[PDB]
Parts: sequence; C-alpha cells; structure tokens
Amino acid sequence: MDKKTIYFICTGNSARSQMAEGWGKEILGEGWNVYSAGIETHGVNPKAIEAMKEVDIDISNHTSDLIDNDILKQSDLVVTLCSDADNNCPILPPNVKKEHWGFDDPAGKEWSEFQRVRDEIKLAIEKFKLR
Ligand SMILES: [K+]
Repeated sequence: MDKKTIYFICTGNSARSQMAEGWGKEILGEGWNVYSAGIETHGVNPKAIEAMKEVDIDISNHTSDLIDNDILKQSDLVVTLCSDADNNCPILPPNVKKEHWGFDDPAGKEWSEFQRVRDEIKLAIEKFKLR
C-alpha cells in the first residue's frame, strides 16, 4: 500500500534526528518516508556520521533541514527529540500525531555518548516497527 511517513524533529537537525533518520531508513524500509528536520539547521554532526559508519550506515549524504509544514500535516507520526524544557524546542500544530522520544543530547561530548544514544535510538525504532 501507500507509503507512511515518519518525521524526526528537534533543534538543529544535527545528531539525534540524523541517527534516527539513518536507522529509520534501514529498519522501517522502502514502505516508509523517513525524514528529519529542525527549527534551525546546524549541519550534520561529524560524530553522528562517524557513529553511524561504525554500524555500517552511511549518513554522509543527509542534509540538515528546516521544518516543513506540509510534511508535519501529512505525516503519520512526528517524533520530537528536543527535550520539552531544555532549550529552543519546536512548537507542534494541533491534531498531528506526535510522540516524544527522549534521548540525551550528545552535543559537545565524547564519541561514546554518540554510540550510546545511537544504540538507544536503534532499539526505539526497532520496537516501533514491531508495534
Ligand atoms: K534531514
């Protein structure tokens, strides 16, 4: 049937959302459109690219994108990764199917933190697929 769409959103579409897009494409498959966006665009975090390369997933061609209203309104599920009280978190429109998936921000930390968060996101998406 028709493709379903998942949208991972956060502050700068930099790390958590990029690793989620990378895992999402691999796990969910071609029957899903797997996108990611931010309220700002900070570029794809180098350590996030390296963390995904370690698990044989290439995210070097990903782009850091801004939130698109036509993808929010037409998505089957919008997943917020930006911590609700943290700083600069995106405002979501009403009736849009949403869930908050909380993972620690690996920004400015050692590569091990990117590995930890990468793996927490892996399991979250794997379990999501099996719902
Ligand atoms: K993106």
